[PDB]
Amino acid sequence: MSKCLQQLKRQLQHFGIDGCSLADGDIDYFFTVTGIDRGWGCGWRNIQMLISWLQYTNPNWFKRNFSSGNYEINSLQSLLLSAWMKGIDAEGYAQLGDNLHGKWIGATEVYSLFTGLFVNVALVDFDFRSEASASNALFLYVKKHFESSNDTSNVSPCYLQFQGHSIIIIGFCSSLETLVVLDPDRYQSVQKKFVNIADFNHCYMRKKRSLKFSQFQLVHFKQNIFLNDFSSKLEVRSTRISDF
Ligand code: NA
Repeated sequence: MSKCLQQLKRQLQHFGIDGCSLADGDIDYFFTVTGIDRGWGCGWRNIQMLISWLQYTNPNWFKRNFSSGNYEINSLQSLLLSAWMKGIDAEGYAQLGDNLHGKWIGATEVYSLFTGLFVNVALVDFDFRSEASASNALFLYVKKHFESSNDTSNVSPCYLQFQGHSIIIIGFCSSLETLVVLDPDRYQSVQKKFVNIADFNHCYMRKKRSLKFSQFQLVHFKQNIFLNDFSSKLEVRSTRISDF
């Protein structure tokens, strides 16, 4: 689904869901297919969505990195290996020699790949004893991330990781205190007409009670989106938010 922020804004207005702040620019939706890349493709599909956001917001960066406009998963395997070979992620050598096809990837690989593309990546680690506290801190940070009063084009989507699954956060809904998300493992519940608000919510909204995890990893791009060199970003350094 191409340019899915324009249509999603219309659906939010149609269902009367107020208080939504979404990422700037636009984004394409990428999804896994059951019996093909379902169960390991989610992280790769989420990287594809983040690439599409960069594509809409800086075409020059996109032309420079994807000369044929091709960022299929095979292109991403080259970029991930390239980042490891350039010294990004101190522990990246531990995955040299693996098959990159079929490989589950996480926030560290998301950081490594985009850092190798000279993208300025922020990584936030939510690590709590209390499950309620973890979602409280996460939801507040994400809510503040998407809040913007001035006309900007640098509010990026977020990659959210929990328990091996990952999704893209494209906004926050303050009337419901829910994440607005693009989940690559829920293609079956998108490719049809939404008539009831309940089906829309199950697809695009994540309440705190739907994310009963005590650990989250969050990746997004910074206000200064692009780097001149990643020599200072070789080590994966996250900011840790915790109650212990
Ligand atoms: Na803005």
